[PDB]
Amino acid sequence: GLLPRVNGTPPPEVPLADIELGSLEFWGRDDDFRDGAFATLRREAPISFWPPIELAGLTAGKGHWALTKHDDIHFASRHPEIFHSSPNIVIHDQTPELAEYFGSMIVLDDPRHQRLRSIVSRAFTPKVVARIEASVRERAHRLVAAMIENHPDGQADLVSELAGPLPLQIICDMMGIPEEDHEQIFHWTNVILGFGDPDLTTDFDEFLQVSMAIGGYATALADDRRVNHHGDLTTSLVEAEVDGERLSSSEIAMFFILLVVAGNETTRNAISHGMLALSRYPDERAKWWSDFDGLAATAVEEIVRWASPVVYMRRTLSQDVDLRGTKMAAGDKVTLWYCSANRDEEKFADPWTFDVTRNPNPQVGFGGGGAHFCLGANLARREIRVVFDELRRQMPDVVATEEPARLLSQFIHGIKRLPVAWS
Ligand code: HEM
Ligand SMILES: CC(=O)OC/C=C(\C)CC/C=C(\C)CCC=C(C)C
Ligand SMILES: [N+]
Repeated sequence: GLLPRVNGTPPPEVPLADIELGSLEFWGRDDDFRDGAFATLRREAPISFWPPIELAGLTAGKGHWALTKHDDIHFASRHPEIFHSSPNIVIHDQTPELAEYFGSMIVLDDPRHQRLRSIVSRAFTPKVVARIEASVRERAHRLVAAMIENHPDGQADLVSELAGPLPLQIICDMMGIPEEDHEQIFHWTNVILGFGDPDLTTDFDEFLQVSMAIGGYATALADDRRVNHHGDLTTSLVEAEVDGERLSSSEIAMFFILLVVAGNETTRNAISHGMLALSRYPDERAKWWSDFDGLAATAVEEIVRWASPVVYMRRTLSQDVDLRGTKMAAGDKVTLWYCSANRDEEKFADPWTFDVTRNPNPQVGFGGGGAHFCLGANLARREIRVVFDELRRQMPDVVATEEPARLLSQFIHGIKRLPVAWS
């Protein structure tokens, strides 16, 4: 990066009185402050109740109980009957009438959840998976090679040229989406991901129109595969069946919309954060680059722990709960701070060390476990592995050259711009 930081440096002590999770100012602070704040919560107030971020002039919603300890987050995850994912998994849903439209299975509880997830899982047939794995390698290889051909100067923004496009190109390939439609899908996806960001001034009207357009695209794509079988995920989604239940084109479209967010910005930020850490801790980059295949599993897992691309997921209590002697009421919101669990001193030795050999690594960046456990976790690990493999092969000395431009977000640990250079 630019800022010298010794591997293993703990975050500053942040006094409890200085932590305001309900403050947009809090989420704009650097990671050192945020990590130190969650370190304080874990030690002094591991379960605590916060108001949601108020966007002045817009409805804010009711507050939430922050779970900051790995054990609590794991417990909440493994009890979806108490900690519901319906109505939604963000602190405050700005379009609650569209919660299932954008959320597909992630906003569902059982039995609806298990039915949808089972049928979707069935669609990942060996032939479809093999195509996905080939796509991961091909797209990573192509995007890194193109970075080189597009930048004779040896510098680029990792996010725009690689971390951003790779996950979405992979989702497009698995849905069987023609190369010519990539620009449209990219534009729609970026408007959706960009909505609400201070700098991307997209209005709600454009956001809705884009949201319906990409849904209509996906329904049309699904409908085409009902007549024209192909070896893509879309066809296997239309053909998959569990206990006689099949997916409508509308349900497939909502799952696609989930993927272009949940399968996309997450992996993007894992990659960018992994690049930043491998840049800040060059001994870890040397270790991995010296034994790439042998260390890939622990290196990737450590990148996910380190990045925690999903900062939190929200649950809603169906029943009163008591735990760490803290009474939480039925109907209360609960938030699972993976960013905090992934630094929990009770679970990880040397939590502040980015260690590509880390083992064990019970990181919950894909969630605490249980029913909603990241459907694409293995795909994400593969994308991470392969993209760093292609960087190792084509530009082994690539390094971040500047601190990243951070996404202002409570939900996504986002990097907007990560300058890199290579020789
Ligand atoms: C580094 C990248 C990723 C991270 C950190 C991440 C994280 C997560 C998290 C935290 C959840 C909620 C887990 C829970 O509530 O217990 C989730 C769900 C999900 N993810 Fe991922 N994810 C990533 C990549 C992907 C990819 C590549 C896919 C592509 C298939 C994907 C598909 C999904 C789906 C479909 C769900 C909802 C599963 C359900 O509700 O049952 N994810 N992800
Ligand atoms: C702004 C936007 O993204 O679309 C509207 C979505 C809303 C208002 C709810 C947001 C929740 C999701 C999109 C599920 C995403 C899951 C992961 C990233 C892991
Ligand atoms: N604030």
